[PDB]
Amino acid sequence: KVFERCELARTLKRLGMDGYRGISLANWMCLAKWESGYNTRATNYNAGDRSTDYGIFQMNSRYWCNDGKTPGAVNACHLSCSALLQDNIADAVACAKRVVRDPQGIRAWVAWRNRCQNRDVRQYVQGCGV
Repeated sequence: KVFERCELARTLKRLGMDGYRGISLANWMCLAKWESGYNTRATNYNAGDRSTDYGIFQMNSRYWCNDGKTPGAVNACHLSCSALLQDNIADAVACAKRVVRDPQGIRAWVAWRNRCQNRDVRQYVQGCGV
């Protein structure tokens, strides 16, 4: 499913993401935008290390979910990577919460550093009623 901006914003707020571990909703929106374009079925194979990024937040199979074919991988979210390709984003959100419970926080995603950090991210939630 490809979410429309405000639809996703309202969905994330309902799932308790606003302010989760100090991360504002606008930051989560900026992250989803740059990671997948708000697309839940987005996947990207990293030929250099044989891992794959899955879903709306593009979580890596080496650490967050199990896909079986990734060498020396762990599954911190205790989920099959297939769970991160559903139209319903409940599992992906539960896993995102887990990622930020680590010390790096939102910085765990390099795209957040490049496209969201120290920027005016208000545009991502403007007019959405959140």
